[PDB]
Order: sequence, then C-alpha cells, then structure tokens
Amino acid sequence: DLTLVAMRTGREISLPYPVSCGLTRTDALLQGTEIHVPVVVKDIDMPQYYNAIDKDVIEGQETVIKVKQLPPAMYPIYTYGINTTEFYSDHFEDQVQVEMAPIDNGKAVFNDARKFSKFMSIMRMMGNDVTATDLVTGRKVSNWADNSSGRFLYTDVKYEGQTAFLVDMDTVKARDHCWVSIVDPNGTMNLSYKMTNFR
Amino acid sequence: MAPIDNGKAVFNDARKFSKFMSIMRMMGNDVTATDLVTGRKVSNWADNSSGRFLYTDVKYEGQTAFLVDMDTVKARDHCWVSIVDPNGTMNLSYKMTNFR
Amino acid sequence: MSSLLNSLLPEYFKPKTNLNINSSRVQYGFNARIDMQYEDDSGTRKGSRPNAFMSNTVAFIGNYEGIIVDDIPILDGLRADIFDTHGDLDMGLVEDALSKSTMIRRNVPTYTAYASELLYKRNLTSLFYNMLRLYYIKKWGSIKYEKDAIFYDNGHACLLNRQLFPKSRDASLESSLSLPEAEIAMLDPGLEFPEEDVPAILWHGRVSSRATCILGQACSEFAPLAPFSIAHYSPQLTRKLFVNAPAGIEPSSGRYTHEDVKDAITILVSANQAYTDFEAAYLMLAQTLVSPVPRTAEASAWFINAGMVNMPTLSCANGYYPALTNVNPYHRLDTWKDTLNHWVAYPDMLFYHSVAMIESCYVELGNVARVSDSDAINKYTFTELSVQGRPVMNRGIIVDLTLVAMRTGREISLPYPVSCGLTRTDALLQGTEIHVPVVVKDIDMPQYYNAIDKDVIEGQETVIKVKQLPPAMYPIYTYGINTTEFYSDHFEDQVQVEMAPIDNGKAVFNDARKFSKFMSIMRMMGNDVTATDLVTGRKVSNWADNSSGRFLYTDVKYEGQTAFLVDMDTVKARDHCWVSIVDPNGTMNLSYKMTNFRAAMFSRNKPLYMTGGSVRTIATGNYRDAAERLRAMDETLRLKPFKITEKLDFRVAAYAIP
Amino acid sequence: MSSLLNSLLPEYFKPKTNLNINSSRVQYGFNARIDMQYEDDSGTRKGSRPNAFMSNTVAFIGNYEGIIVDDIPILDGLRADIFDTHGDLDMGLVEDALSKSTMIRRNVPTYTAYASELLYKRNLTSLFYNMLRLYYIKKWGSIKYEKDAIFYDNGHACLLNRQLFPKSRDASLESSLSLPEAEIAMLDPGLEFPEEDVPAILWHGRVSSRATCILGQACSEFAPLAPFSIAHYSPQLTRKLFVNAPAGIEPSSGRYTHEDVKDAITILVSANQAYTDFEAAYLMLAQTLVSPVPRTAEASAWFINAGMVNMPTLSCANGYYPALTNVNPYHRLDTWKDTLNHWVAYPDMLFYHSVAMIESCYVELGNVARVSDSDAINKYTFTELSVQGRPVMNRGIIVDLTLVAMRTGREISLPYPVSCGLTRTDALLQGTEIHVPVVVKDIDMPQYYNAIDKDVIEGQETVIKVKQLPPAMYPIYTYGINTTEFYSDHFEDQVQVEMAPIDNGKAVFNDARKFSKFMSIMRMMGNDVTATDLVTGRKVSNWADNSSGRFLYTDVKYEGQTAFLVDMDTVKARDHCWVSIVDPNGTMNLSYKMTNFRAAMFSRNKPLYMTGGSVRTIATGNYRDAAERLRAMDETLRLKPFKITEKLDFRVAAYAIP
Repeated sequence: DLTLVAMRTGREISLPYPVSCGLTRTDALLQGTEIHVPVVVKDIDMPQYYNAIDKDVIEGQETVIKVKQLPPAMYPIYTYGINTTEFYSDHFEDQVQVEMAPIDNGKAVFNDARKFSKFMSIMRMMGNDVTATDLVTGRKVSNWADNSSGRFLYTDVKYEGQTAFLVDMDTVKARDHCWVSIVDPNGTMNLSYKMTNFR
Repeated sequence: MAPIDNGKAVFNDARKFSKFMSIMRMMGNDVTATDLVTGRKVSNWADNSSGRFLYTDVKYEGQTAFLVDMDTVKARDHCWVSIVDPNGTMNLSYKMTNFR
Repeated sequence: MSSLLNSLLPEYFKPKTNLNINSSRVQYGFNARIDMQYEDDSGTRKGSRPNAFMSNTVAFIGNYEGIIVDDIPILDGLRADIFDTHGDLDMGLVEDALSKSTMIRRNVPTYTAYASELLYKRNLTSLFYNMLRLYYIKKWGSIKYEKDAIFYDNGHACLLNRQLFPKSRDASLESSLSLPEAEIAMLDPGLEFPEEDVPAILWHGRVSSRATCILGQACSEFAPLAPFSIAHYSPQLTRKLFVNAPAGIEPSSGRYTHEDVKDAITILVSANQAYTDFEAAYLMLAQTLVSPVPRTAEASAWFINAGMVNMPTLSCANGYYPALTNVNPYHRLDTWKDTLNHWVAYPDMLFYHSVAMIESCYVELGNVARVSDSDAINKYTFTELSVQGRPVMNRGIIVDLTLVAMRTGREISLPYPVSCGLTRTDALLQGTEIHVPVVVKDIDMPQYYNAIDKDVIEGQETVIKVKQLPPAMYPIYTYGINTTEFYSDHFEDQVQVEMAPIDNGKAVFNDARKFSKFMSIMRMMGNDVTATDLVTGRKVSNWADNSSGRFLYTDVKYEGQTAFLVDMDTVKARDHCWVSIVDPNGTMNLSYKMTNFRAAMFSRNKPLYMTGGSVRTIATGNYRDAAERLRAMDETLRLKPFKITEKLDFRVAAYAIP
Repeated sequence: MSSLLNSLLPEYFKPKTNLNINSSRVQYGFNARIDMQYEDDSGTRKGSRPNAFMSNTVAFIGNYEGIIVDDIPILDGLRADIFDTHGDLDMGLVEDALSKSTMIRRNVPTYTAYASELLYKRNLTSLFYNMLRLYYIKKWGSIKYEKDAIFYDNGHACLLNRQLFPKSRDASLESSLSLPEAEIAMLDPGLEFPEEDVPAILWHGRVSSRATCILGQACSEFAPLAPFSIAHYSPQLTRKLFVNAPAGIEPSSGRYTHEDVKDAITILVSANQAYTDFEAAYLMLAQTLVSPVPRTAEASAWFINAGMVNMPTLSCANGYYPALTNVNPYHRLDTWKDTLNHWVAYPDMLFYHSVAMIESCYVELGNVARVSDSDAINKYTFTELSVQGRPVMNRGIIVDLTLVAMRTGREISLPYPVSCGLTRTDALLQGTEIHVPVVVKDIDMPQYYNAIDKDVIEGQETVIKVKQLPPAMYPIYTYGINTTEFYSDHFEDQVQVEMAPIDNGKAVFNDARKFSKFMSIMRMMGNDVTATDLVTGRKVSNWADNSSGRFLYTDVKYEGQTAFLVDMDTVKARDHCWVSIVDPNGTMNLSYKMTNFRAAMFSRNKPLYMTGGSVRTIATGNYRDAAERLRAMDETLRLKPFKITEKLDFRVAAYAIP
C-alpha cells in the first residue's frame, strides 16, 4: 500500500522498521482469471451494454456479468493534477479537434482511441448524452456510465479489440442543466474547458 | 499490413486501404472487402480496361472502416512477384518503360 | 534461452505471433532465384531458374523415454544477504537471516540444520517441463497418428509407422494420455519438522479449482499409446506436493483449458522466483518438441533406438522457510527474466526456435560422423575439449549446445552448468552396422540399396545395412552463415571440373572430388545422370532427394575408395532451363548467383499461412543500475567453437582450434 | 583439522557436496592416457590406451575395539580472566570470579574447594565421536553385509568374510546396532556438594524431545552384529549425564532423523565452547570410517587381529560452574572454529578426507616395513624423532599424522598434543609370522604362495605364512608428488633389457631394480609374463592384481639372491588395447608417458557421479568480513517510485525507473 502511494505522489516513503502487517488489496489482480459478479436487472435492453451471461433477460431477474480486466474503482480527486497521466486526463486545461466535412451527414468514425475518450468526456461536462456503436464487434457504449465524477474512462467500453467507433451527431440528447447545445454542426469541431478555483 | 485476427484484417484508415488494394492489383490478386457502415462488398477488380484502383470504386462518400477477406484472395493474373500472404511493412517499387 | 535460439533464424525472416498447426508434418524452406552461367570448349550458354523451392520436412513423431537423475542446484531467487562477498552460499549467514525474521527463536537451531541439507538440492525444471507439455497437448490436441501411414517414400523403398514404432495404435493427441492426479495437500504453518522426499512451493492468494488439477497431473506418470514428441514416457516426479497458501486450496475440478495452464505457470514462477529454472525447461523442450523426417532411407538409423531424456529430481524448500525468499533476490545475469517474458507474450514462437535447434544439431553431426577416430577432436572427445565449466556429466543439453557453437561459430554461455534433456549421440557412439527395416515397392530395389536378400518381390519386408550415418537434414535456416566444401551451400560459387574421355558411351571418374563436382553441376542444370560403382556393383543417382535440390557424396552409400563408370548415353532431361546442355566438352565452368529469398511453409500439401500481428522485440540490457561487472566467470558454462579445416581426401573431415 | 586433510587431495580433483553411497565397496581412482612404445633393432611398435583406470578398492568393514584411557585436559573454552600470563588456571582469580556471579552464597566456599580437581576435567572428544557415528549410521543406513561374500579373490587364492570375521550374522547397517538409552537427569542448581565421576554439560534454552534420545544413545555401549567400521565395539562412556538447563528436559521421543543429530551437535559445541574437542573427534573418525581392501592375497596380515581404538574418558564440569564460560573465551590458535564450520556446510566431504588419510598411512607403512632394525630411523623409533611436543603416549593420531608428514613432506601442527584414535602399527612392531587363512581355487597354488601344504585339492581351507608385510594400497591421490623408486610412480619411465641373438629369447636379470620395471611396463602393454627364480626354484607372475595394474618387488614373497630367468617365447596377450612382442632380437627399449588426469569413482560395477553445489576453501576471513559488513544498510523501508510513461497505443501502461 505504501509503494503504491510512492508511485502516485512521486516521493520517497521511509519507515523506521520494515513491518509487514495490515490489509492486502492486490488479490483479485494477481489471480488473473474471470470474476463472476451478481446483478439484478432493471431494463430489458441490458446485455448489449454489459458483457452479460444471458442475451435476453426479463426485468427483476438475477444475472451474472463476466469481468476480465479490472476497471478503476475510484477517480483521482485529492490527487487531481499533481502527477497527471493521459489515461485519467485530470488536466486543468484540455482540448479535442474532431475533423468532419459537410459531405458527411453528421456521422464521424474515430480511428484513434485517445481522442475518442476526450470527446466523449468533454461532451458529458456540456450535459450531452452521446451513444457510440463499435463497427467491428457491434456493441454500444454510453458516456453517461457514472453519477459521481462525470468523466468517461476508456475501460467503460468493457472490451479490448480494434478501434472503429461510429458516433451519429443527430441523436445527441440534452440531459443535465447548465449545458451548451449542439443543434446542427458543420465542418471541424473544437471543444475546450478551464477549471479556475477549488473549494 | 493490419493484424489478421481470424481470416479478416480491419483497415480503419482511408489512405492505407487505398495503397493496400493498389499493390494487390499490380501483383494481380482479386481481393474483396466488406464496408462495415453500409454493409456492401467492394472489389479492386471493378474496371478491366484500365488496370488501376481508384477510391471512388467503394461507392460511399463519407467515413467508414473496411473488413478485408484475406482467406478468399483469388489468383486471376500471376507474375513471379505475385504473393498471397503479406507480412509486416509492404514495399512495392515498379518502373514503366517501352510505351507504344 | 530466447535471445540465443532467436539469433539462429535468418536475418530476412521475422515470423508473426500465432501459427495454427493442424497436422503431424510441416515442410519449411525458401523460394530463391538462381542465375546460372555455363562455359566449356564448345561455347557459352546463359539461363535463369525463376522459382526454386529448397525445404526440409519435420514431424511430431519421436520415441523418447524419461529417467529421474540428480543434477546441480540452481541458486537463483534466494535473498542476496545469505551469499558472502564471493558467489558462495555460507551457512553462517543463513542462521543470521532466519534469526532476524522471527519472534519465536527456539526453532532457529532446528531450522538451520534442515535448511543446510535441502538448499544444495533445489530444482523446479522437471515440474515446468511437464506443465509446458500439458499446455501444447491441449492447444494442438487434434493431430491424428495413423499406424498404416508412410514415414519415408522415395519410389524404390518405403518405411511404414508399423515399423520403427511397434506397440502403437491409432489415436489423437488428446486421446493418447489419461493422466492420474497426485495429492496436492495444504501446509499448515506450525509444523516444525519438514517431511522428507516431499517438496513445498509458495503461491499467490487462493489456489484456484483449475490450478489444483494442473499441478496434480504435472507430477503424475505419463503413459502414452501413440508415439508423440510432447507425450513421451516420463516417471512419477513425486507422490505428494505441499502448497504454503495462506487461503486454503479448493478440490480438483477435473477439466481445464490451455489458457488456464498459462495462469498456473505465471503465478508459480513469480511466487517462487524460479525464472532460471524455467529457462532450463524451455531449452529442454526445444530439443524434444519436433523430430526430423529423414532426407534418405539410410538416415532412419538415427531414430531406431529410443533416446533417453534426463529429467532432474523434483526438490524445493520455499514452502517450509519463506524467509529465505524475499524482495532482493540473487541473480548472476541481469537478463534473467527474458525467457519467461518472451514465452508468456508469444507462446507459438517455440515451434520456430525448436526447428532452428534440431536443424543445427543434425547438420553438424553429418560432419562429426565422417571424422576419422585417430585425431585430437573425434566423436568420443569433442564435447570434453569444448566445455569450460564443471557439470555432473557431459550429457543432455551440453552435447546439443556444443553442436550449435560448432555450426554458428560463436561462444555460447549459460549461467549454470545444467545437464538435463535429450542425448542424440547414441546411434553414433557404437562400432556396429544398424539394421533399418524397409518395404520393397519396385523389383529392382537390391541394385540401389545395400539389401540382405539380393532377389525380392513387390510387397516383401526386407532389411538394409547402414555402416556410416548420412546427414538427416540439409542447411535451410543456417544457409551460408559458414560454408563447408561437403554441403557447398554458397550464395555465389564458380565450380570448375575437367570432363573424362567418353570411350564408348561411358566416362570413368577415378578421383572422388571431381566426381562430386561433376554430378553437382549436372543437377543444377537438371540432368538425371546414373553411374555404376565398380567395386560394389551398385547404381548411384544424383536425384536421391527431391525436397533439397543438391547432391551430397554420402548418396553413393559406400565408405572407402572406389571408381565410378558414368552412363553418358542415358542422361534423362527432368527439368530444363536454357542453360541446360546434355553433351559436356573439355573443362566445365558453372557460375551461379542466389538472390530474392522468401520463407514459405507447407502442411498437408497446401500452403500454411502465419496469422496474428508482428512480433515486437522484448530484451533487457547488460546493466539495470549495476556499477561494476563482477565477472564471476568460475561457475558459468562456456562452449568454444571448432572450425572445419578442409584437406585433400574430401571423404574425411577434420576439426581445428580457431 | 579440515585444513591439513584438504591439502592431501589432488589439484585436478574438484569435489562437490553430495555423494550418494548405496554399497559397502567404492573403487576411487583416475583415468589417464598412456602412450606406450617398444623399440628394437627390427623396428618400433607404438600403442595408446586413451582411458586407463588405476583404482584402489575401499570398503566400509573392519574389526575395531574401543578402550577407555586417561588423556590430557583441553583448556580452550574457559574465560580468559581466570588464566595467568603463562597459560594455566591461577586459582585465586577463580574464587574471585565465583564470588562476583549469580551463585548461591552458601555454596561458594564448598564449590571453590572442589575447583582444584573438577576444573581440570575437560575432554568431550568421546561424546562428539559417538554422536558423529550416529549421524552416518542413519544417513548411509541401507548398505548391506552378506556373510558368505568375497573379501578378496585373485584367481589362485580366495578369502571369504566368514574367515576373517567369525561370530558375524548378515544384516543391514541400520539393523546392526540396538542401542539402549542412558539416563539424562536435570541438574538441581541448589545441590550441596558437586558429584564427581558424573559429567554435567551446558545447553541453550530447552532440551528438545529428540536431543534426549540422541544424548541417551551416544553415552551407551555399542554391541554390533555385523563387523561395520562406523558401528565398532565401544564401552559405556557413562551411566548418568546431568544437563544444566533451567527449561526442563522433555522425555525421550524414541525416533530421530540424521538432520536432528546435526542440531544436537551445533547446540552442544556453542554452549560448552568446545571447538578443539570437536577437531580431535573429526580426525579420530577420519582414520576409522573406511578400511582398505588388500591389494594382494598376502596383504591381509594387517587386518587379522583387531586394532585398539583409544577413546578418552568422558569428563566435563561446566554444569557446576556456569559463570566460568562466557562470550570471551581463551584460545591458542585464531582459526579454532574452522573444523566445525567445514563439517556443518559439507558433511559428506569426510569420505574424501578419510580415504586421503588411510592411503597416505598404508603407502608409508609399505616402505617403512622394508628397513633393517640396525639403523637410526627404523620400525620402532620413527615416531620419537619426528614428534617435537609432550604427548602422554605415542599412540592414536600422533602415529598417523607423523606418517602423513613423511608422505607429503610438510610440517603438521596441532594446538594440543592429544593422543586418541586408532593405532595401525600393531602387526609391524610384533615382528613375527602371521597365519592368514585361504580357500584354494586351482590345484597349482603352493608354487606361487608360501603355503603350509605342497599338494592341496580345490575347495580346501589352507594357511599362507606372511613374514614381511607387503603394501596394502598403491599411491593414487599422492601420485608423483613425493616419488620413490620402490613404487616407481613417475609420469615418464624407461627400461633397457640387453639380449644377443645367440640367446634364444632367454634373459637372466642379475639386477633386481630393472626386473621390477620390466615386469610392470609389460603389464601396461597387456602381456602375461611368468619368471622363474634359478636359486630357489619358485615362480612369480606380473598379473598379481586387478586394481592398480603395476608390479611391486614384494610380489616375489621371498628375500634371497636375484637370478630371474624369463623365457620370451611364452609371453601371452591377455588384455585389450595392447602392443604385441611377436619375436624380439637384440636390445629391447620399453617406455610410457602419462599426459592428463580425470577423477573417476566406481560402485556396484557402475559409475558413481558427484552431485550438488561446488565445494569452496572456507577461510576464517570469509564469514567475519560479513560481520565487518554487519549488513550496515540501516533497516529502514525506503520505497522508491515509478513514473508512468505514455506511448502510441495508450490502452496498455508502461512504467520507467526514474
């Protein structure tokens, strides 16, 4: 636990005695096997999003989700922009440039995985419900997959494969309050934000 | 060359897809790919008269990703250069002489 | 040792990750372009072979037997403090190391006494060997062995799988073995006296239901039905195996996927710090995995008698004393985790490393067999002069790695002098003619082969005599890295020979070297010439091997001195380029160039294509944060190469120190 | 002393830790390449044996009998304060030391009075000796002894195990002894007056359940059934043994392994500070671990009567005076812990140290038996002039160490002049005829051997009269380090036999020296020569051994005038790899050359290989440099970080060191 803190802050932690007592967290990681978490369903269109065991499930049924790679359990908040990585993208200033031509009728394909993550994340700050669909596999991902942080990490796809995300920009829905509207875009889009003060 | 997973190679970029099918045509390999957005089959052997591949043979303005069928690569016209299984970075250098 | 066997592959070839093997036979070669130029007294002629396929054939069939022997301990993974200023294990410091890392100090005198006896016999190489074999049985578990199939087939003679492998039946690879399960018990912490002749191993967290079944079957006896390379007979490793797991082990499931065996190996190595033990097992499997299909019928003499695989005894004392294994392990080389990191990333790459190793051994044994038994370096005393360490016995891997050094001409070095694996030089080290059993296909068989019965009928089972062992394989991957006169595997070469006077329709070739050069030219032009050996009275043919398009002098099948009567009237035209002429006149000059190499693999008379992505390099430098190279070149194994010095005889080979 | 016995081993010999002995007979030796030559007026005939095996057979049987004798006290261990300037117990500082301690005040005056007698009872050599024998009995317990087995056989004469060892039943070494346990009582600290004639020892913490069983059996009578060397007859050391352990003595377990005996020794030496006592016990066992199988039939005279082992009486008064032993002991030599530290690390090395000592002794007693009594340094007075100390009696280890000093040609130094162990020079000093029994095979025996009967039918039990004792072992480990002309153990040697054509093969050797070299070199060449003495009329054969393959002059079995007729048309070729003497004419010149040496061991007519780690030369400095180091790295858990680095893919993470 102390060696993980040393990696986060980026400093040298020193104790007087090399004592080895307390909780061990790295248990499910080192096993390197599939884990079967139980879930009770609410809607009927669940198993498209989550990697479920059943393909058709009536509401109020107890199902199982197959988790292979462990997603992050917490988002950095106290350690925000002290040792920044491009995965979490916990910057004060950030921008993304999605390049579209008028010949394309709103439909954009993200060949790159990095800028797809930043587009889907900044659109959620702006209070827009985007629903992308993978062209190779045929699954779907939604940027609204959290009600705490309000960011989109790439591990919300729940699948490691080839990157071909079709996003249709005439099915974008305004969900939250205090939001900027994308009524009908034409040409190159440039999104950007700035965090100024903290309380 | 894109990684061949089962018997299919995903070409996400547009420029790389144009260069790939342009090489395989000069070697003389009738390759058939599936456009993932539309769901229609493209073929590099569209025009027989002029022995070249233009990107307009896809017949879809806009952005897409192609799933190339690497198992069903037919051998129409074979010179000694002609290979079926590409591996890594493909280099083709040709010279045209003796016009009449 | 990944970096060693990876170097053997040719510079042009870089193989992809996956390879879907779906048969018990794989051809491997290259498609080269030959530009021949002919000149004689009549005039000049220029041609060009546009596509020429030179290939060997390798199979998954080889009769092997396991023996449990006592070998050296691998002292890698133990904490660095117990070792003194030199590279030696001091029992004075083991007492201190165990004392400081406990509150209960009553048990220190007892713990030290048992530890001193067990540390000098620690070896997990035999356990990883069986775990690796279980991985490949599950992965390639759809390969069929038919009993009434062909082994070698030329046209005159034939060998079936009934012969060479009696006591065999028709079975798939998954159907070959029905392994039992050894008792995987839990070591409760509190037991004071380690039970003797039972090893104890560490584990990360809870032992999975699937991990139990793998460890149970890995320790059990292997009893095959069909002869397979990766299912050979092995004795029982242990009866019990303790596992010091804080969380209790689960009962055995019964079934497991090939993916589950990877998870079992990755945990077992990481916990025990047994990285060098894995490197030994990796090299040990590279020898066994594949076996050569013989070039000619005489080259079946190698694979009659069952070669012995020396499996080290399974012992480990990490479970009892987990204080000795800590966060600061002792290692001799800084590149000591490369072999595992290579396998876990690219499992199917072992096939290419195995083909590269067995080729290098069986090519160089072609030369060692021809060495006269009245020189400094001969078949008996070639290993002993080469090695510069202190192993238990010059057996197993030491013999194989000595032949790789002689091939490549570079100094090979391992951290520990391990003597574990297959010994090939058994048929070689005996002054006796070997009786290869064969089947007669054509009535004129006794004229070609040295048969017992001089009159035969199509269908009869006879026996042929082999005195000197011919080469089993031709150089393909190791083509032109160092060229001997025997093989003549040049890129560019100018062959010059003087044609003998054609009296009636026959040309007498009294000299041995001139005869070899003549038939070598006529083969490259593509003329099937047949000559009569005057001493024996048997017919030789340059078209002996179709796969590799070259002529070796061992195709005559007569050690000693002779004169050949070549039939110049009956020169058939099998393959004709524009260079190809039938009537040579005076001094024959042939100058050829080989360009445009490209690797190709065939399986079941169709092209076998490589799948997956491109292999990115994984490799660690000589230093991580180490200041001074403390040489420590006393215990490390070193193998010195020998260079072949050609002499006038041509039939005899001779080695010298470079 | 591990140091002096280590130097006796050859330079080419590189020993390993473990040696898996599974029999009661070992043929230790070396493989050498002999280049023999026979020059003559007609021409030269060259030979070459690439692997020539020169061996000395060593067994685990030998009749010995222990007797309890009075020996000097060993004062190493006691605190350095009580000693004066000269180095003897200054009584007055003892009374001062006891007064300023944690002793009961009413016991001080009565205990101080006894000190004058009890403090000079310090000799634990007998206890350590018995505890070392228990270690090797349980380790090599599976070795067998058959009653009707062949002790010696040379074709003509045979000597069975029934002949030398009557009252002998066939049994395994483990099943030989049935040791009864002596009482191990706890010393009451509040005892009125110390009980002399009852030894009291110290212990660290609690006496374990197994330590009671080991100490109980160590201080008991050895009454064996089979005549084994490490299970010979010993009297009862003591009836009762006190142990000053505040933590109570647990009752006897009954069973124990060989590892538990090492635990018992290491606690006993550390508590009592008795390292010099252990060094004496190590050298004692080195003599009487293995006995040599006789080279010739008439060399069995050494092992007819049982040689007495001198075990010093068990006497220790540390239990009564705990204050006088502390962490600052008095020692003469600085390297006083080296012998124990060597044994704890490498227990099985004692086998090599044992054969080195007996081979050194029995070689020198060979060429000591061939000196006339009328001389300065002779049979009786070779020990007195060599010894420059003050031992009680010239017996035990003093006689064996002085013979080693003569062999190697160096000065052997011990800290205390202790006189305990086996005495070998018994049959020599008697100077009388010895009557060895023999069972005959052929009917023409009594011409060769000096037998009691002149006509004896096959299968009869006869007697041979041995007057002068022949050498029991040939020098092998000490080959060409201190060469004498008797053994003729040179690397290069030649002999010139001068004959004229007028003589029809018959040569008479007037000289005795060159007759020995001719007969010896002819046996290397594999030729069976049979000479006949002209004066007496007896016969000698060069083939009188199947181990070394040399001819010593003591094989004549008679001292007289030298006139040996050898007929050189009755020479028969016996062995393989031999040069032929078909028909010689003129002067003969024989010669050989030994070039290289490789250590080899045989057991049950199979190769015995050394396994385990590489044995080093342990020095006092190699451990105490790690004490100087102390691991001075302040024991503070400093965790260093890793900065994550992003690259093209971004899906997978990569950590850097800085």
